[PDB]
Amino acid sequence: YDIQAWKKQCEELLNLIFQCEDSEPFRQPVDLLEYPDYRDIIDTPMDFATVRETLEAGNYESPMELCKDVRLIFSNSKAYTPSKRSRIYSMSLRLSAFFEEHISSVLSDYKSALRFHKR
Ligand SMILES: O=C(NCC1CC1)N1CCN(C(=O)c2ccc(Cl)o2)CC1
Repeated sequence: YDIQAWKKQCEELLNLIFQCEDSEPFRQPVDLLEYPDYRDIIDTPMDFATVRETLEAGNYESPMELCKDVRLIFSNSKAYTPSKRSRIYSMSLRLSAFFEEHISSVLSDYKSALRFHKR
């Protein structure tokens, strides 16, 4: 019922994500010189360095907000991909599975702690 515990849990999950080779395309903002049409398709860029910086700045109130931004990383990859078989997209799907497997307890524990707080 620790309603702050999510933040360090998300820090250590981001650490694992940064160690994963599948995160390499997503660690920093998509390079617009490499992908000159990126902003014609993607309205809101997102990447794991921006998520970590937002967390570390104290600019997430909840792990749901962090989860929305991480899911945006993956939806951007799916929207930008020219193929469901593309390499960088395929890395997104594995990393998404890894993230969802790990974030589920963080969300559950936070929402439980907050329900207890408001009981
Ligand atoms: O340039 C990138 N990464 C920046 C480096 C500094 C970390 N991109 C990753 C996100 N992108 C996609 O999700 C995608 C899907 C299919 C294809 Cl191809 O690209 C665009 C390419």
